[PDB]
Amino acid sequence: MENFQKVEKIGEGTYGVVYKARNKLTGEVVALKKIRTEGVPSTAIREISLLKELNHPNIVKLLDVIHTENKLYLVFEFLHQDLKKFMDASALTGIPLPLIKSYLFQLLQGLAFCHSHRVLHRDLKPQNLLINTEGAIKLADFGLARAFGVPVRTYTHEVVTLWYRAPEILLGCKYYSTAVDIWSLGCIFAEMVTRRALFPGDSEIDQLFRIFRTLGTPDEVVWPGVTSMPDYKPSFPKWARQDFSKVVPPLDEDGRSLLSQMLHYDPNKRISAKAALAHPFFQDVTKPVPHLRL
Ligand SMILES: NS(=O)(=O)c1ccc(/N=N/c2ccc(O)[nH]c2=O)cc1
Repeated sequence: MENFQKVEKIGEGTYGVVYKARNKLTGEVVALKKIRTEGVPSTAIREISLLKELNHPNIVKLLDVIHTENKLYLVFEFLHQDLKKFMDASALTGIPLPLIKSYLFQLLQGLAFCHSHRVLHRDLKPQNLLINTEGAIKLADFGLARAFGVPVRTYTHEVVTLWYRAPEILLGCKYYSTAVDIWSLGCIFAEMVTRRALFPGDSEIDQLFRIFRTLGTPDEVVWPGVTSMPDYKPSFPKWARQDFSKVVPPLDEDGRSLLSQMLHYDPNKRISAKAALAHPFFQDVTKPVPHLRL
């Protein structure tokens, strides 16, 4: 727009490209998501306008939605750093446990909110988690049931990511449950602790097999109905579940317990965001402030 001076290309955020921008009338600094024709989908505009009504301190605010120039512009609250950059910045030192715990707690509060309004994130990954200097972390760039795709990229371009995808999705499930977000958040939790991605797949089958190698090949005893899922194959290799103490060391037993419940195969056994908030891991949760180099 003329209304907005692009300051800096922030990223390429899962539907298009995101810029840091200043409103030349009001002066406010925002995130501007650009989505590039043929009168695009009224049904997206309603699940999008729905995203606008999400109101919670741990969810990045969608300020406005502007449809123009054969484009869709989403105007979002701006934060100065994402979790991926923060994790890279502290990869030698580690993120201190109280801060990891604070971040996990806030994100569970955010998901508990979304999920109680029947909204799923669908695309949770470090790059979609934004932090500020006050110790806050916020869910950003929510994905849509369809929107513009579901493409195999934000667009065009570059690096689509399977790393945080729940196994029921990889196994061809049609209807997502809130559980898929808990799985992604579990993967992110592991990654904050170990400073390495938990399941860094290079393809959809490699992603699935990396999960099987770690958590064991699922069967009817641990996940009733799995062998009838659309993409399940009897020919999957049978990997034994490897011991969980090897997964996220040196995380304490409270942390390992909670992670284990967030990574249950069966989406019905997987812990809910609200039940997670009650886990003994959060007995001593506080709100540290990060040291941010902006
Ligand atoms: N320099 S950095 O990589 O850590 C980084 C990354 C993203 C960023 N802002 N991104 C946003 C994305 C979506 C949104 O609704 N708001 C944002 O601020 C601001 C900074």
